[PDB]
Amino acid sequence: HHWGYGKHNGPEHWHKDFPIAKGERQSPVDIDTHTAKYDPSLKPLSVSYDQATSLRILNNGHAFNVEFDDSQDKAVLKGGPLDGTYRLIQFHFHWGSLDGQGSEHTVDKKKYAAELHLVHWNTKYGDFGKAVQQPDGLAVLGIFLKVGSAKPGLQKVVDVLDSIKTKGKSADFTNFDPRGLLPESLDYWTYPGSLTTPPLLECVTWIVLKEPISVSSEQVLKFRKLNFNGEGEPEELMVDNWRPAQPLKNRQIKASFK
Ligand SMILES: Clc1ccc(OCc2nnn[nH]2)cc1
Ligand SMILES: [Zn+2]
Repeated sequence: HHWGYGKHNGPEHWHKDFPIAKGERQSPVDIDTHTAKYDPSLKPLSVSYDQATSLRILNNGHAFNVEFDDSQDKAVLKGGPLDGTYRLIQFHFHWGSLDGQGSEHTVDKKKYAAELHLVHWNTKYGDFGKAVQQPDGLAVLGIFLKVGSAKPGLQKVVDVLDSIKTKGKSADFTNFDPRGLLPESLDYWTYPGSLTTPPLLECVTWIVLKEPISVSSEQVLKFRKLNFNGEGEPEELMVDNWRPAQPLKNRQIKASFK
C-alpha cells in the first residue's frame, strides 16, 4: 500500500484498499459547538504523565512519531468517558502548508494550523495490536495548535526535526515531558471514531481539548521542512498530512463543560 496525502494517493482514494473509509464511525469530524451537549455524567479527566518515558522520534513518511515506553503503566489517561486505564504509546501531529489549515478535527468548520494526537491503548487488551481490534481499544487525546506565541515545551521537538528529515529516519528522544504540550484547561469534546489513516480502524474514543495551544510561526515552519520521501528520493515536503472531516452519521459529540 502506498497511501498518502497527494492528488493520486490521498484521502479520497483510501476506500479502494480500505473500504471501512466509508464506515459508520470514521474520523475526523467537524465538532459543531452548538449541537454538542454537555454530559454531566462524564467523570473528570485524568492525564497522568509524570512518569512518561520517551524513547525515540521517527519519521514514518506520514508524520513524525515520538514513541514512549509502554511496557508498564508509566504515562496513562483515565477518567472522562473512559473505562479503565489507557497507556500512552506515542504522539504525533498533523499540519498544513499554510497557517489556515492542518488540523483533522474542525470546530464549527474552523481548521487550525495543526493537531496533536496523543495515542493511548486500553491495557485490558494486553498490547496495542490487540487493542486496535476492539471498539474501545484506543483513546486519542487531540489538541489543536494555532499560530501565535511560541510553545516552549515544543521546542525540543522542533529542534530534533533536522535529524529525521526523511522517511525511515529516527533519533534518540529521551526525557521529553509531554505535559509541556498541554493547554491550561482540560475541557473537552468526546465521540466514538476511528484512526484517521489507513487502516482506518474504528477503535478510538476521541477526546478533543477545547483550548488550543499556541505555537510560533517559526515552530510550525520547521514541521513543514520535513519530507514524506526517503533519503535520495525526489523531495516532497511533509505538509497537509491531514484527513478532512468525515460524516458524523449516527453519533453524538459530548462536551465535558457547560
Ligand atoms: Cl500509533 C498511530 C500513529 C499514527 C496515527 O495516525 C492516524 C491517526 N491519528 N490519530 N488517529 N489515527 C494513528 C495511530
Ligand atoms: Zn493523528
